[PDB]
Amino acid sequence: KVFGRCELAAAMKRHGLDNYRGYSLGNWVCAAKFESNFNTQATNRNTDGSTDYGILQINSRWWCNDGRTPGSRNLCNIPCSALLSSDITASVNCAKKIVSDGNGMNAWVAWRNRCKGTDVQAWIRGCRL
Ligand SMILES: [Cl-]
Ligand SMILES: [Cl-]
Ligand code: NA
Repeated sequence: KVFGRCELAAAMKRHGLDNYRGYSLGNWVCAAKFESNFNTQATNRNTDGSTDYGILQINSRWWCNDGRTPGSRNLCNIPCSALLSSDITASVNCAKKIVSDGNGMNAWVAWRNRCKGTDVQAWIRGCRL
């Protein structure tokens, strides 16, 4: 599923990501935008042989199991494939865990480089929320 921008914002809010750990909805939307361009099926292989999955590019290195990342953890306790569904519940629950781990949204490099300190509100502009 490729979400629309306001469509995703509402899905994220519905799943209680808005202001989760103090991050406004616009941050989460910006993060989704630059991580997967809102596409729930996005996968990208990392140089270390791990793979990032889904709307938030959750990394098999720590967070999910894909069965091909030697020596990795599955800290969200899910198949990385669940991170690729139309329904974003699993991506949301697992992102909540990532974003609590100590570093806030800096765990997402696209957020740090492209969202952090920008006009993140604009991502939810015009949305019926
Ligand atoms: Cl593995
Ligand atoms: Cl923080
Ligand atoms: Na893993």
